[PDB]
Amino acid sequence: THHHHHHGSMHYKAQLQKLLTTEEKKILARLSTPQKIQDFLDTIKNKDLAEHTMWSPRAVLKHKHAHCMEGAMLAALALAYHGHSPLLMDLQTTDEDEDHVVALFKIDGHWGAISKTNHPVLRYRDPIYKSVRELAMSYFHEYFIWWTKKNGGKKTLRAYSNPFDLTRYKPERWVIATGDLDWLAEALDDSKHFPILNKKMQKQLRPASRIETKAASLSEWP
Amino acid sequence: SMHYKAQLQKLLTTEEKKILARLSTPQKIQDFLDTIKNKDLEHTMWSPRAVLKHKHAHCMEGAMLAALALAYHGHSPLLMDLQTTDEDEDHVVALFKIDGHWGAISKTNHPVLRYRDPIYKSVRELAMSYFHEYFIWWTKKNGGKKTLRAYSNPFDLTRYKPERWVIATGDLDWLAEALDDSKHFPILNKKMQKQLRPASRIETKAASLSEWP
Ligand SMILES: [Zn+2]
Ligand SMILES: [Zn+2]
Repeated sequence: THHHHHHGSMHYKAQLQKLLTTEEKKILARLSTPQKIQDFLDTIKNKDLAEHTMWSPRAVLKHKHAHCMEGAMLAALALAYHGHSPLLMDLQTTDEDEDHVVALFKIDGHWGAISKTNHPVLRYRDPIYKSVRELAMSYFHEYFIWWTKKNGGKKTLRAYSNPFDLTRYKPERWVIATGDLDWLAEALDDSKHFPILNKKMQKQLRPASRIETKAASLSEWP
Repeated sequence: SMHYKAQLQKLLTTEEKKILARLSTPQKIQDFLDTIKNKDLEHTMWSPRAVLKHKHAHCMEGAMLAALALAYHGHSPLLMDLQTTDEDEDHVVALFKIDGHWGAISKTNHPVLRYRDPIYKSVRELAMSYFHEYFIWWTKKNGGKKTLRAYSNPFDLTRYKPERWVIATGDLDWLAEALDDSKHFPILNKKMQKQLRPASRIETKAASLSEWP
């Protein structure tokens, strides 16, 4: 079976079709499973700033380059195109680290996540997680400072957002935007988050090992 | 707990007790296991005594020592089995709790299936934190296949006379077998298994890195 009953929106899909070129739609039509979407993001070059800005799905399809939220927004678009809600989840760190965004999806009542990253951490999640919490917690141990010895190995994840439904915005605002979508990032950051720790628990945390920081440092793209 | 500790003290040498006395937090225990050389197996199943003597351990050997150290400071000596398909080997950790939250001490040579901080609200939640990083990384044949299938209830070693495992000179294969036979909870059904996606090449490369050469 492949169908489009994932509680997205026929009306919403119609609005998307009005905005997209034939080429864009032909691509999105092929990306009919979460797995196919992740496979597609694997062929996109991970970004650098070798401007460096928060591109729309349109820009990403044109230039075949993406950082995490650019990847997740394209994924959410592709999920919506096949009848899922376009859902983002923010993973919120201390100010020592950058947040990471994934695109949530469900298959047979279980949560998965599509993720664009250059490192072997914060990757795709299979639809096997019984709750958003359970999925989010599967990231905690592998979210740490690996790029400097300053707080080397410190675990930096502090909270996860409720699923963030992009349906609330006019699709023009993000799908095909030419501006900076920093307002969208900001709206995500400002949405309901659930803390993972209290102060006591934070004091318990143990740094990741040297082998872990070395492993995390590996790069998919030069 | 106090009674159990007393029984352990009867069995242990002064040197062994001096070591266990130092390992007074789960974090200190993990730090200690980090100084023990990881194995690379003919196969063994050494007691905590043997492990302290030879300073060498595979995963269950590490977890049994951890459980001992936890018990010496009044925690239950709990193991959790992580059970894979036939394509992979199981992994064992020592569970612990601090302020109502589960953590895990783990002995491994690779940057996966590591220590877990006491932040997980249930055994299930902790176990699920291992799923994505349990995969075939050593061959191209089913490269990246995710192999974890079930986790055990906490396995309390209190059910056995401590003589039987703490200081045993025999093979503790019976203990491994008892663990493997205890209540397990499946993570997938057949439908979910069909959804699984292989880990990426970058992930298998990362998993292949070694702490001990
Ligand atoms: Zn479709
Ligand atoms: Zn954020």
